[PDB]
Amino acid sequence: PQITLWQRPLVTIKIGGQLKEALLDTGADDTVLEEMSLPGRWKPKMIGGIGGFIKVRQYDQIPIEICGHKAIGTVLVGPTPTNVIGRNLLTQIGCTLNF
Amino acid sequence: PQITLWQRPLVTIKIGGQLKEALLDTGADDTVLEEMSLPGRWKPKMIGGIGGFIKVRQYDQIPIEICGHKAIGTVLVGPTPTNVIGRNLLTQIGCTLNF
Ligand SMILES: COC(=O)N[C@H](C(=O)NN(CCC[C@@]1(O)Cc2ccc(cc2)C/C=C\CNC(=O)[C@H](C(C)C)NC1=O)Cc1ccc(-c2cccnc2)cc1)C(C)(C)C
Ligand SMILES: [Cl-]
Ligand SMILES: [Cl-]
Ligand SMILES: [Cl-]
Repeated sequence: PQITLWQRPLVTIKIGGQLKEALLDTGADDTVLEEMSLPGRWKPKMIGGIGGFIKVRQYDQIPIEICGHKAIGTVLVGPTPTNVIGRNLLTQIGCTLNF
Repeated sequence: PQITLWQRPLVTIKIGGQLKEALLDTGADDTVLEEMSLPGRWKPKMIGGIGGFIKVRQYDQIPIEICGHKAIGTVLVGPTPTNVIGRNLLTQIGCTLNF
């Protein structure tokens, strides 16, 4: 698709068999989702946003569909204000910025 | 141009007679820059991101140039860790997400 930016670029993702809404965020290195359960072991990460830092749980090699496009990669889980899809997954689904 | 997302999408902006580097951020409602002077009226605003909120000054009808594309819009100024170009200006230079 081609997504214009007059509204928030909110898309449906699927992760762990569940649908969620998330924001396609080219300003984010990483993908960070609201509290949820994921399988396997997690590692610590501290990520910084415009308001400061939060601690998150890092899960690797997680399957996630984004607008129907299949990706498998790192998903952080923590107290984010919204679900954000960052460049780590945007690159997997072939996203670019164009003007 | 077509801008890849392997790296952070940083560009040069011209604003208030100054050249600055900033991040093209499809996930950001607003454009927010580190402390700088701008002409004209302003009013305070709280904006939120990962980590919570910061207080910024809101300047309206500010001319900006982004990759040689001229636009005008609201620019927020305050203690953001990094300069962000948000959707309010990305629309004006015809920026889209494509995959
Ligand atoms: C490499 O770090 C990151 O990639 N951080 C990212 C990040 O915060 N990146 N930002 C871009 C802004 C992200 C976000 O779009 C993320 C976001 C957050 C909330 C919402 C949408 C999108 C919805 C709620 C309110 C609307 N808020 C916003 O639209 C704000 C804008 C006002 C700025 N939008 C955002 O904050 C830019 C950013 C980059 C680095 C830092 C940073 C650097 C050094 C020390 N501390 C922080 C801070 C901000 C993460 C999402 C992974 C935390
Ligand atoms: Cl990844
Ligand atoms: Cl505006
Ligand atoms: Cl348009």
